[PDB]
Amino acid sequence: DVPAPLTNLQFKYTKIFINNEWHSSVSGKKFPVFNPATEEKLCEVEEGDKEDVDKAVKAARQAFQIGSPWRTMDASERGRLLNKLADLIERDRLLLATMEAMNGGKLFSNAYLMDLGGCIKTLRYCAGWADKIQGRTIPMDGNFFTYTRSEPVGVCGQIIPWNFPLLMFLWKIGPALSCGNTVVVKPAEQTPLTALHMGSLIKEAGFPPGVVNIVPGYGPTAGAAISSHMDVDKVAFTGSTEVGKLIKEAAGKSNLKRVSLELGGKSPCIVFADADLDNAVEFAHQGVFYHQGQCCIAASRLFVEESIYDEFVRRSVERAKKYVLGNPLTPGVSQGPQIDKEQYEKILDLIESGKKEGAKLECGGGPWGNKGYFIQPTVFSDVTDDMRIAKEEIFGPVQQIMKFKSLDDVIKRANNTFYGLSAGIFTNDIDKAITVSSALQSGTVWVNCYSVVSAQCPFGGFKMSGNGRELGEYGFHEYTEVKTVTIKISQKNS
Amino acid sequence: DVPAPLTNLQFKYTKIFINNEWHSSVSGKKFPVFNPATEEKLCEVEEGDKEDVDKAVKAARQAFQIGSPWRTMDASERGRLLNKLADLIERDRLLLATMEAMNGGKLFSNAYLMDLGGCIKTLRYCAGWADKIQGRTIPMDGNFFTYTRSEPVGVCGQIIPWNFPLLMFLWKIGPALSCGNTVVVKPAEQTPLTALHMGSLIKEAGFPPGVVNIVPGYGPTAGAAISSHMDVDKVAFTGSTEVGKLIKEAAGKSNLKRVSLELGGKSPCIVFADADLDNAVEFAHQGVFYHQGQCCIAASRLFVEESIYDEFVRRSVERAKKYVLGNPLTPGVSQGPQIDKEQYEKILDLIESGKKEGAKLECGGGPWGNKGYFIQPTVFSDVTDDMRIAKEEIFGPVQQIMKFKSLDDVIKRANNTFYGLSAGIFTNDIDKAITVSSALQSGTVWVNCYSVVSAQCPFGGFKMSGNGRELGEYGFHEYTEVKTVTIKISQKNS
Amino acid sequence: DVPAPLTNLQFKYTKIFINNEWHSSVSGKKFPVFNPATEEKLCEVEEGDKEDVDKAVKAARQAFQIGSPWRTMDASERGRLLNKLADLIERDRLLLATMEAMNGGKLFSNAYLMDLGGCIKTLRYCAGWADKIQGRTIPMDGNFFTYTRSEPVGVCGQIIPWNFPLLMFLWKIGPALSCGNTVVVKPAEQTPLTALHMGSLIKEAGFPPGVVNIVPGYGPTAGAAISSHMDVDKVAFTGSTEVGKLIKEAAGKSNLKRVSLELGGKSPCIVFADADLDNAVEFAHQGVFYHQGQCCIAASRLFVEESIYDEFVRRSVERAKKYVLGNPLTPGVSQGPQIDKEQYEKILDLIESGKKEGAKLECGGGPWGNKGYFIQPTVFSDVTDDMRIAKEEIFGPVQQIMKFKSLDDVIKRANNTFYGLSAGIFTNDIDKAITVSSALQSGTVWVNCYSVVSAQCPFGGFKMSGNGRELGEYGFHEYTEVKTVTIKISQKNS
Amino acid sequence: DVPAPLTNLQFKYTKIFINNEWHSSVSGKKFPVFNPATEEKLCEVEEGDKEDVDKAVKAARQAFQIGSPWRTMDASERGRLLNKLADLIERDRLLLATMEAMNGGKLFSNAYLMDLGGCIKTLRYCAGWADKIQGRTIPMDGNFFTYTRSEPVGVCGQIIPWNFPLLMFLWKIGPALSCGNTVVVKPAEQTPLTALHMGSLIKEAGFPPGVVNIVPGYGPTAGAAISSHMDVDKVAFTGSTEVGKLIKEAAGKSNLKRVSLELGGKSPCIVFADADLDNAVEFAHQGVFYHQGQCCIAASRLFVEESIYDEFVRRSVERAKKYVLGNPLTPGVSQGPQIDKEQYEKILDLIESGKKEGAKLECGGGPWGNKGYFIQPTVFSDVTDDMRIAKEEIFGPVQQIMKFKSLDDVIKRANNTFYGLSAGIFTNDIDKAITVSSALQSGTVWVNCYSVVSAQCPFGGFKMSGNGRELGEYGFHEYTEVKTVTIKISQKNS
Ligand SMILES: NC(=O)C1CC=CN([C@@H]2O[C@H](COP(=O)(O)OP(=O)(O)OC[C@H]3O[C@@H](n4cnc5c(N)ncnc54)[C@H](O)[C@@H]3O)[C@@H](O)[C@H]2O)C1
Ligand SMILES: [Mg+2]
Ligand SMILES: [Mg+2]
Ligand SMILES: [Mg+2]
Ligand SMILES: [Mg+2]
Repeated sequence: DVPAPLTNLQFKYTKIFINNEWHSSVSGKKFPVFNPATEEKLCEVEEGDKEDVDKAVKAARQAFQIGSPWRTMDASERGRLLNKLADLIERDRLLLATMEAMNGGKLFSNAYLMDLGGCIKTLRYCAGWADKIQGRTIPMDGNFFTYTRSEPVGVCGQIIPWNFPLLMFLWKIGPALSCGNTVVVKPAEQTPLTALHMGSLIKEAGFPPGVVNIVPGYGPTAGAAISSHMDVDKVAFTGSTEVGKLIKEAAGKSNLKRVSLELGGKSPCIVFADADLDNAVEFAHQGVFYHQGQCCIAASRLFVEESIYDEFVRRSVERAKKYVLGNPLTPGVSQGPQIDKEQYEKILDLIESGKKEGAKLECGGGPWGNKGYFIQPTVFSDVTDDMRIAKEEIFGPVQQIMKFKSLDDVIKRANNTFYGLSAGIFTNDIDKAITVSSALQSGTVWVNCYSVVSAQCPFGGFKMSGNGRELGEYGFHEYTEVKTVTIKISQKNS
Repeated sequence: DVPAPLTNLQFKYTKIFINNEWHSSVSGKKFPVFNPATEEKLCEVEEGDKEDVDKAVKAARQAFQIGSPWRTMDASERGRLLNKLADLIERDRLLLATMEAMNGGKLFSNAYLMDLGGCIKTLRYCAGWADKIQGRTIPMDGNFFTYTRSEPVGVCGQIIPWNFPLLMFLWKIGPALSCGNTVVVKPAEQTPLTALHMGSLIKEAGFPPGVVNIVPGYGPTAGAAISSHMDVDKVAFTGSTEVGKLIKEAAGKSNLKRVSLELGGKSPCIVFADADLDNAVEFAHQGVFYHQGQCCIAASRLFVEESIYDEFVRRSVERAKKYVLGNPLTPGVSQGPQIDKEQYEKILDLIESGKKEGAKLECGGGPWGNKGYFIQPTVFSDVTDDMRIAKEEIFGPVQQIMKFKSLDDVIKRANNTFYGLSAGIFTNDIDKAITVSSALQSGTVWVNCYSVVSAQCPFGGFKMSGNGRELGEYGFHEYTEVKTVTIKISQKNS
Repeated sequence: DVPAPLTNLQFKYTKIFINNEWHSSVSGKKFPVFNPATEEKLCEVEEGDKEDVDKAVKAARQAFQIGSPWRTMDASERGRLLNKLADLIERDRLLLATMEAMNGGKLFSNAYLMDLGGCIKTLRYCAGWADKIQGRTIPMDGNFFTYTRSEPVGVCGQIIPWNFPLLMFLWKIGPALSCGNTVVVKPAEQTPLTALHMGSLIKEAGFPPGVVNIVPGYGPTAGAAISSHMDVDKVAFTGSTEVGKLIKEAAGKSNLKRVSLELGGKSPCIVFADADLDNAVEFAHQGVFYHQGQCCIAASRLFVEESIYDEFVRRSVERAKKYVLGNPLTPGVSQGPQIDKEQYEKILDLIESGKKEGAKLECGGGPWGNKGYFIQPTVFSDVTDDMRIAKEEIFGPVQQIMKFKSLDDVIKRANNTFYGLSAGIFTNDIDKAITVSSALQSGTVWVNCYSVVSAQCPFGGFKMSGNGRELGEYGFHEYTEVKTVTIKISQKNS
Repeated sequence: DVPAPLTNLQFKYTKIFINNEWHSSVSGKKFPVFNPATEEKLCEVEEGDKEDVDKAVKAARQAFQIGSPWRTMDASERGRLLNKLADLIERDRLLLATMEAMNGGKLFSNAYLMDLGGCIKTLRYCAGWADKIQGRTIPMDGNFFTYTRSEPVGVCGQIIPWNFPLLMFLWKIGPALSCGNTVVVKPAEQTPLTALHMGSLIKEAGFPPGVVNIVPGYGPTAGAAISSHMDVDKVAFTGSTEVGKLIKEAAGKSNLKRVSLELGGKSPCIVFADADLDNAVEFAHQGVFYHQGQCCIAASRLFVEESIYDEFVRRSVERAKKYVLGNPLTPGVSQGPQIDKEQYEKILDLIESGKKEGAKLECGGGPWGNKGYFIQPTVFSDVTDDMRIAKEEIFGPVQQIMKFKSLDDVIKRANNTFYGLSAGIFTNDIDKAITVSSALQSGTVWVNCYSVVSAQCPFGGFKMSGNGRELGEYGFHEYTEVKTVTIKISQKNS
């Protein structure tokens, strides 16, 4: 069941979280946080900047010192702590989901069922890895005993976006902590509030001070202080390709910190004429429209084989007209607002470009309401590869439908992008399913489905969609630093 | 046995290698290659620059296309080809070792036994991995069949230094090819010649054209074209920390290419009073003086416990006086020249700083001879942490000896550097061996030995000594890109 | 803190557990269960035999059918269930520990702290593996896509002993269930009661009917019905070497079921003259005397280097005189009874053989009290290799101390047994620690400690001490059956 | 190209091979070895029995001692030796293929291309694993450093059949030697000769004496001495299910040696109405008729969906009539003899049972020729589940074709056997491919192909088709024994 959301939320956690204590910003500045459905201020939060980040990094470094409680505790106890944290998220699920919906413009039933469910599941999966991260014993040449230690990397700076604020917060801290790292988290300026609530739960669960620090504030201030910091070992970032470039450059200029990036996409969804059409229409539809289009994996180039194209367009348009826009806390609302004015204007501008460049506007194409950042769900057909709406990540409720005839051509077109996050293929042909998935330059390839993301699966981009993977076995190994130890012995035996 | 070296070598491979053919530079320019022991010109080599790199990257890209011979080939056949390459190195061992000694200022016996032995071993280890790089099947939530592919990354730019030219060439191409990548290699301008001879063996072994391309030339021209190229998927670099910063920055500013770096060090070697002194003196001595000090892992901060410090200094000084400097092809010579004038002047300047800053000059401390870049083997004692010779990588035959009293202090001092490549510990105490090795922020930690490097071990730096690991199981996972494929099914079963 | 135990326990779960329901035996027979400290009857339990086992195996088979709730549920949900079961064990910890102490003759504080703690920890570790058991994707020759599935093996018969009844019950069901198997458990006739209580918790936690079935009763009846059953896929057994032989033969004669055995030992503990003696005395002492000697790993051959032998004997004898025998529920009692009359007589007979064969009786050597199976802690010195007490597993509070002079000789003597479960080495010498541990033919080798067993470590025997490993990563892989699936495709790419 | 076979082979290796020397049998007895196509004696070979096995096991044990050349050798050197062995097989390919064809009744082109090709590939794959078999470092609870060693198991007895004599020899020794074991091999009495030639190549390649020992002779004499030996650590066996039962029983009764078995099959091949029929007919046909039906994986229950059954039968019968029987060295012959009289009579008897039990004889059904054990290729249709030819492994050129209507029923029928080695599915449906392959209780499941076996894949049976897997990563883990070493330390850090 989905309970009724709370209303009249009273805010409590508005400060910078360092060493399990709440701090005012060093400057004393605060910044306002808004509800994108109503444009009203929810509260004000302490504005972290470089001086706040430096305090947080000193805390994280101290907590990582050899002999500290976090370095010496059993790996199994790191697991127990993560599970305790998941129990507290379950206890606080209704508050968190309400908060996430209010601050994120996110449909409440989705926040409650999907986001919060994924948050719990992600932590449970992470908890289970803690005492199963292992090194090796290695049959090296000569009279030596050699082993490796899978150590934590150290102090990990973690910068996250506004589209799945709580889920992304846990995607970052879960694996990092499971592996024994300490962290400095920088939530999006738009969406700090669930992250700050999580500070109280981290303390309550019993994590040692300085293992998680949380610095709300802006990007080129707090975020950039993290990327350039000379005592941050690793930075992990989810957001725009443009900012990912700045982060990698900053890492280079400063201390060569390790870098992982998940960056967004222009993911192709390929529907062959032999596909189950009912299934493909719905998955491709949800695949681009989910959370008002504000998903890195959005199926924002829908390639449909010529013989089924007109029918696929007709059904896709029909499907896009079935939404009720409004406050995402209101029962019956099936589409909320975009996050803020910047994203709103970016989308409208891209919609305008589609009209100007000759795409066929099938429905929507304009704003809705007299408050909040609402945009009518929009479908364009007869989209061609050179159009802005075919090239640029829109991050709004805007679907592009394109035709193809040749298998070789559609693979080429699908791969002809600097992005590489995900892709979908719809076919009943075994050979196409395997060979087309092998040929697509995308990190995750769905076959006869879309948007299926689990904690057990590694997730991340090819090309400019990202560096590294998150979650799964592979993700974890990347919050470790490998040390080889080679001991001379009188005589080795096999 | 070590055969007599060749003399009066006739050079043959002096051109840019692309698509298994030999090309003049686009500009027509050539650059001279010298013998550092004699200062005489060995030959001229085509000067590759940006336009040559662009041809090479186009060739590597074409060779990496889906359906190409290199992509479709059995993994086991990639392994066979690598072993065939090692057989050809075996056949050409005397030529390659002679050429390496002449061009690199490297003691011929060492080039023949160690460098070329390591080249062969590295390739044999790589060849064995080719058909053992596997993905996973994953028991993800819901009715899906999910698996991963460990795909090659793609086109890999590989930039290498002058100290172990051939060995570094094969450390790069071996793992990359084992995993199915295609490569563009940029040898150091000082030492292109053994790499160019390898082009002929790569063609002879039967690698498809475009799988290995080799562009000799300079750093800020050919190297920088690779690091900034918009169609190179990954850059791997071994060299100076200064250039590694440029490489990472260039990767960020361009196409977000994956980056691995191995960058040199200021490696501490810690000798406790309970150590076997005979063993420790020799390992520490070789650990800093090997190849005229031109090793990334040089034991360039030797920390010796107070009660044994004077005796260790005395023994280390005695040991450093047993060298015959000269041409490294000449029987009886046990120390060759530094690679070139830049390095020579850098070393002399650091020696001068030691004298100025109050270190105790125990022996050497000046140049030798009237041709070639020779420096007397030099030992400083009473070295303190703030001295230039205690902080900066010297890369010359210059040993620093420092005293300590406290275990906690020597760990702190050992770790108090931006570097983290390697370290050594000498002790008879089991507890110190394990706990001190855990506490040291170094990628490889040797216990009662030093300089022990084998293809089976991962190798690389903590902190600003590097990103990523090379060789071993962990290294090979670095030349792959993980794809997750998730297929909808009617019902899953365990 | 250790709470006071319960007294006046009222028994509830006395029946055969099949399909989450409680059954009377098919014959109607019951068997008595006793307290070994008092010889009083605790209760009667339904006596399972072949006809009961057949019902249980049919239940387990049905629960394992393709499409069943247990085969289709998410692997992550198997994990959640195991953790829920651990939560219930925590809730019921005082009852279970009291029961275990009363039925097992086991010191209550140990039952509460060690056994029950290990039970919880084992389940938490198992839970975390459930959705991390993965297969492979394999770069096979030719145009094929090949993967493997790590399936459960199926119906697993699990026969367990009386010395750690609850812990062994969870060692068996934890990994089996984590991997997706169904099970038929046969607790020791001496000690069914905690296992039956666990049936109620299994039901309460929500495991589907037939996933765990529990058949109390005797060995050659219920146990042998399991080992010979034509529809049991795998049998796992912990107990005597003699019975392990019967189980493996039965598996051969019947349906070739998979077999794993942990079988007991005659584990050597080697103390070199360079060891920390205080540490070695206590670990070797606890290593043989723990739980009245009733541990598979008992350090029942203590080899002490000649120069420290007399002192080690003196201190070991002194240590063995510090026990208070009695009811293991009574505060202050530090040694409980042996499990039953058979074991009691076996021990006394072996003690008698040590006296007859010329070992030096240092202390104990006889029974104590006028009810319950109590034996004075006994130390023999001047033990030689041919003596019964040096060869045969005693499984009582009887320590054998033996001298050695030569390193080569002591390794030979240590290895000169058909057993191979565990061993200990006490030394301050790094080289001995590594090389002696490599040379000993034992499954687990402790260095400067003994009896250290964790869920993260694989555990089992060399030679006649066992087949396979339990727990750790390696243990789990053995509750799986590997299926290779190879699909023809038009063209493979790397 | 296939060269002409040799004729008039002169035999040289006819003795028992122990410690790299050739021994007469202890008894002095010899046994004759025949050509099954001509019934003529090729040569006589020393008849090994229990006393010969005992000499061989003593040699293998000595070679496995700590400090021996085989135990102390670098793992990478074991790999080099294996590759050298494969080089010698390459050199001796024509001799070995000719000898295999003559002794084994095997088509010469197949022996030269397939058997010998597979022999070489297997060894090359094995050689690559040698220095990549690794243990773990484990983050166990408490202040300990814990690691594991993946040790060899020890002395491995290896008993092999007559159908793929050389290939099975190398399937056994390759993985065992790669992992560092020593072996005692017992070739089938029908086919010792290629194995004895391998002894000469093992010595030539440079394997230390006692690492491979080879004892020709009979089963209940030499084989049973191995299975019951008190100093063989592991037995690996390929052959009849009946003998595998004896082997497992003997292991239980003696020393609890580890056991792996591959035992033959009654493998179902399921053709759905939506399959590519041309493809399915040929794969199913080869899948049962290959090597005169003498393959463990024979597709000996062909289930064809009702609507296509008559056409499939017609096409299968047409296909079975295209053979020329005769001497397998003769160009143009496409079917050779069965191995010996026992097999010949067993096949004829099963053919007779098919006729008696009402199966429809479509073609063949009787003997051919006046010398050698030839049977006409035989096809039965309208075969039902209860018939002897539907249940028992025939191991002759006899194809059974059965109809089905329901998916659920054909899975149930396919699984309704004690066997479980392999299966095939032919369909164009993605869902059926994945779900039906998940549901089939078979070790290898082929989709749209059959008989595809590669060194990179694990291979073995479910149920009474086997215990354990051979080859692939999983197989190699089967020739190791895991040791856990746990060292006390002052304080652990992550
Ligand atoms: N590929 C496959 O799986 C198959 C291959 C061959 C037949 N397969 C099946 O088995 C049947 C009989 O063939 P046989 O020839 O009798 O096999 P055996 O199993 O006897 O012979 C196999 C090996 O075991 C040795 N041996 C025999 N008796 C022994 C004993 N008591 N202790 C120890 N060892 C004994 C024997 O010397 C030979 O070395 C065939 O019709 C096939 O159905 C399947
Ligand atoms: Mg921005
Ligand atoms: Mg430079
Ligand atoms: Mg018994
Ligand atoms: Mg037989």
